Amino acid sequence: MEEKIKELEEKVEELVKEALEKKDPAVLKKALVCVYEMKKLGMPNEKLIELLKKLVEVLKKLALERVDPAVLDLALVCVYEMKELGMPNEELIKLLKELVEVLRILALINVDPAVLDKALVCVYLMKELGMPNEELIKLLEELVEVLRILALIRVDKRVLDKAEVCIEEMEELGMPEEKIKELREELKFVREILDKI
Amino acid sequence: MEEKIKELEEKVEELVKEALEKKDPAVLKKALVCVYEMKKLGMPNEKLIELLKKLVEVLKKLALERVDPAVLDLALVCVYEMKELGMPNEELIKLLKELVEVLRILALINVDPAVLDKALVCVYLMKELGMPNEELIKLLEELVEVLRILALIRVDKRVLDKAEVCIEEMEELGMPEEKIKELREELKFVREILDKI
Amino acid sequence: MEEKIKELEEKVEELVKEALEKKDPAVLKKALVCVYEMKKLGMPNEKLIELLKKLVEVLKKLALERVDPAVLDLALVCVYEMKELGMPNEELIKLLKELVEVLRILALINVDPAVLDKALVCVYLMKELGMPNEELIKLLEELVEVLRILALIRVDKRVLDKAEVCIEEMEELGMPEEKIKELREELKFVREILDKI
Amino acid sequence: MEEKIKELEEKVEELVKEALEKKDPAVLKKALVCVYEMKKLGMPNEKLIELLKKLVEVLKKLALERVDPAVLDLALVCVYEMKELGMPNEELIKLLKELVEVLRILALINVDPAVLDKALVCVYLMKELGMPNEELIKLLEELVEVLRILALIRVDKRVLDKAEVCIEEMEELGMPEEKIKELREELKFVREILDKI
Amino acid sequence: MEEKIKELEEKVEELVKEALEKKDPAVLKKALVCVYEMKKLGMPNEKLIELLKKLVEVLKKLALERVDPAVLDLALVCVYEMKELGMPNEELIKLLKELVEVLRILALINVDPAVLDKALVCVYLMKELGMPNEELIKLLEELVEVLRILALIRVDKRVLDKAEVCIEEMEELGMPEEKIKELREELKFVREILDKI
Amino acid sequence: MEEKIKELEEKVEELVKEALEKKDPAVLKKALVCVYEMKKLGMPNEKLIELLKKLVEVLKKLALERVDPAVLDLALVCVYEMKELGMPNEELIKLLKELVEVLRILALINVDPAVLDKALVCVYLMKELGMPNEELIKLLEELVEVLRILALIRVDKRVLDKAEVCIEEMEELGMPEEKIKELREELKFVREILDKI
Repeated sequence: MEEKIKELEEKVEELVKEALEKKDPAVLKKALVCVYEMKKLGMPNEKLIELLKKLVEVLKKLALERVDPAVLDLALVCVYEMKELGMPNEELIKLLKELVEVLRILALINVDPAVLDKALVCVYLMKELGMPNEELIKLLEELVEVLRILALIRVDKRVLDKAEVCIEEMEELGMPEEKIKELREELKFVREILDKI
Repeated sequence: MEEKIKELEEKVEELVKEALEKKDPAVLKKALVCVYEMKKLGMPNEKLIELLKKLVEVLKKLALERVDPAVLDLALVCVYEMKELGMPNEELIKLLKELVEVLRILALINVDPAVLDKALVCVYLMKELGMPNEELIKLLEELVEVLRILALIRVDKRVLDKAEVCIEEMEELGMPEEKIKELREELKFVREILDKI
Repeated sequence: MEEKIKELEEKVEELVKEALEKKDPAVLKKALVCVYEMKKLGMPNEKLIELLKKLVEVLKKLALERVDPAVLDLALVCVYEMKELGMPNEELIKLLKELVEVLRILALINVDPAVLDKALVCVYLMKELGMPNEELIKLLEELVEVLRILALIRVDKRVLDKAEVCIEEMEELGMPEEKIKELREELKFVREILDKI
Repeated sequence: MEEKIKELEEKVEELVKEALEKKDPAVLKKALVCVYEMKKLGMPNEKLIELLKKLVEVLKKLALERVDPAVLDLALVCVYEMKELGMPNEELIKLLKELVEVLRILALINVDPAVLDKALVCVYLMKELGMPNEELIKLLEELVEVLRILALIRVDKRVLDKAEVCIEEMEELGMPEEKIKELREELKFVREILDKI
Repeated sequence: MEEKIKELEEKVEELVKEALEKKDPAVLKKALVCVYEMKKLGMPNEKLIELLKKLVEVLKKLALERVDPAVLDLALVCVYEMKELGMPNEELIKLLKELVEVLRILALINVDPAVLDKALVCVYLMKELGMPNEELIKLLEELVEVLRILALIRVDKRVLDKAEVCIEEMEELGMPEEKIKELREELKFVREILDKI
Repeated sequence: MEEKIKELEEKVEELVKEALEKKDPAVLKKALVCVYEMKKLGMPNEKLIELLKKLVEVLKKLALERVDPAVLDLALVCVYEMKELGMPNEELIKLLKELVEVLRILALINVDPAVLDKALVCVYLMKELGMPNEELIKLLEELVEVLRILALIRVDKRVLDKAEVCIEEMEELGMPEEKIKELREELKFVREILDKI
């Protein structure tokens, strides 16, 4: 067995090197096939976690350097693979904070609200795993920001309701109602412009 | 007769050797046409079964080494051809276990729930052919898992209802009610997340 | 006159030789135009029937060596041309029995139920022309087989209703009710699986 | 003036020779643009009629030698241009018989019922201009045949209703009622088949 | 500043000479951008009207020498630009007569009614700018002609109602009622044929 | 830190230099990624505002020299980046006047009503930032003009309703009614033309 495992690590290594030059996730799909083969053979769970890291920490670069959200969907399923292998909860929370930030930047520059839905499900996953409350308030305020901006750049009334649901999450978590009211006013102001269109 | 049969075997052989380098099921389609011609020519039923194994096995490799679902549809047909030629029930249950265990990995890595329906069809086929109750529950737990994951990776409420249906098949198959309620609570949690959207 | 007739036979045979190498029906479409021109010139009706055979018996080979079913639509039209020219009803039934077989192999290998409707139309045309009942039972049984298999590969409830209609044709031919009940049981079993989906 | 007129005739000639080698109506669209300039320059109306004839009698060759219907739409336009220029009624009736007599063979070989509507329009145009009554009935019987054949090759009930309306034109034009009942029986037979589908 | 002004005239010249040989309007879009820059630089209004004439009198020639309608949309815009800069009403009416004629020819040679709406808009614009009722009637009779022809060639009931509205404009402009009755009879004859569809 | 900041400034400016020659926004998207990296590295706010200016003042020239509107969407995002980053309100009003003054040309030369919505939201942003009444009213008259022109160049009722809403913004913001009544009469004339269609 261990010969194949080393050869599959070599495939993952060769494919990382090639993928960074080709800028395409298909090269890393082959690498995940090899990761799942190593898992099927049986391998140290920590080595499988670090192999998964050695892909997540390359998928970000690929997703940025060729602006594309779909590359991150493959990354997200590998986060649940590290969950199932027993990566520590603090490390999951670290990784998820980090991936939320590449969604946040990519959703802005590509001008697309649908990509933010990944961020919302990741924020609820960190609510499940127990990230500190002020840090949820931060990512919800931030994602309310990118929803607000995209609702102005592209005309669609629905985008503001998602932000209002995220305001109710900050209300449910507890925050000074002065901030809540400020945010509400901004969203209803943007609605009063989209009402015209 | 026998010369055409041998020349059709030689065609299957060379088409297989081409297909693995070419990476396309279009090559294997002509090989399967030639398998049907050898059926019409009355080649021995066991030889057809073995040639069909020596296409199912190549379809698995092709489907993995360039990821899409469609290649497997030929394998699903060829399983019923082996049923009809009289391959033993134990060998059908073997290949159906094995092929479900390629649907599962490809559904994850390509991020698509639609392929999972074929796995459910194959589960009910192994129910028809008499797989043991625990082993049916095992694939139903697994496919409930890949449904749960794709219901988180993309927003669509319907995916969880198919999972709920499959939990009720494990209930029909006598799974412990404590495990049923654990699984249910997870799916209702994912529905409460999708209710936001 | 006869110079144009020979030149059209030359066009037909040289385009046949070309088409087999190029693998496309568009080469034969020009030959079929040249066949209609030979009809317009009053070429003997038997010579025209034989020229139509010399296309039908090449259309099937093209339609196997590449898998697309649209090539057969010319064959179907040319069967009615031989009907109009007065080819014997027994020989129509022979050509139709032959053509119905290529429809089966493309339905299966292309994994597509929509082509089978053409087989149902041809079964009813042999009902019109007077095939012996037990041979309709064969084709009807076998076609409900391909319908049953594609209802498992491709998930759509409607396919089984065509199969029920074709069981009612076997019941209209008076086939023993033991077979009807077996076929029905297998179909409501497949419906009960598709009811899940 | 006459220099431009002759250079436009030369353009028509050069474009006709080019079109027949290139096999594309866009070369002839250019020639018709030039004919419309020659028409605005007020050259002899009979020369314009013969120039339009020398495009109609090349559009048909193009439309056969590669099969698509849209080439004929130019021809049908130029028929009304020749009507307006005052071409004798028997030439219109002759050319329109000829175009009906290309719509048939192209509608058959492309297996497309939708083109036949242009034929029915040209039938009613020859009803306006007058034709010997049995010749309308011949073209209506023929088009009722291509409608019947395409109602078998394409599964769609609607095609038989157009044919029924056309039978009622043969009824209005007074072919004997036994022949009408033969046509009707054949069409309700095809409807009883398409009722299954 | 005058250096940029003459350089923008030279850019118009260069891009015109390129466009007219290359045959694509995208080259003239840049020349118009340079015209709008010269307007912003306060180039004299009559020079700008002549520069605009020196593009309209090339858009038409491009739009004939390869046949598509969209090239004329620029010209329709630039006419209102010339209106704003103070082109004489007689120059507008002349030029709009000229452009309406290229819509009329292009609507025949390419089998499409949708372009004729732009001609109807220009008719109402010359109604606003004060063309005589008799000349409006001339264009309305012509556009009723091309509507009638396309209604027959490429069957759709709806096209004919626009022509009825345009007959009511000739009635409003004042036309001898026997002519209105002739046109109505021809148009209802065309509807009675479009009932056979 | 400062080495990465200088390298990111160099990576911006060298992509900008080639973006102008290549003529595509995908080059500048990578430069804007590197701008967000320089904010992440804490480069001083006034240098980041300068870089955002340097980028916007190249986005416009690209969006003119190739005529498509989507390039401006980045510019709108970077304007809100400068808002948040703390560029003074009067020079936001300057940049927003300047950017509206490319939409107003690009909407005409590549005929499209839909882009004007991006201008209307920027007008209401300059309302929020407090540009003077008569300067908004000028842009609203101008955009009511481009809405008027496109409502004539292509048929759609809705374009006039946006313009009516915008005229009522001028009534709210304060302008005498003779302008309102003139504008209304013109828009009602365009509705009366579109009522024909």
